[PDB]
Amino acid sequence: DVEFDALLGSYCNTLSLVRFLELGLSVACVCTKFPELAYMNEGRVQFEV
Amino acid sequence: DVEFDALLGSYCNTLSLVRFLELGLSVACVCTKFPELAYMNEGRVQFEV
Repeated sequence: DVEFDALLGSYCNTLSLVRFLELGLSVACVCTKFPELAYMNEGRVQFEV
Repeated sequence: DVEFDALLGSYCNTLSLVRFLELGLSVACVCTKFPELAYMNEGRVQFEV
């Protein structure tokens, strides 16, 4: 008697790595970085109109 | 501790300089200027028909 079992393939998934500036939405942003943001209580943005 | 910063990604548009001779309406005028109008009493314009 000859009998056996088998694995006939193992299939996986790859996560799509999405960057934000690669999107078409990024016109509504001005993506500038605070190196310090955790240290801030009140922030105001002042500009001349 | 009050930190003063300035962006480098975005700049304002404060003034919107509109000139009257940029408009389409400036056909309907004859824009000739005096540098002396306040010194003038009744000025007159003639027509011969």
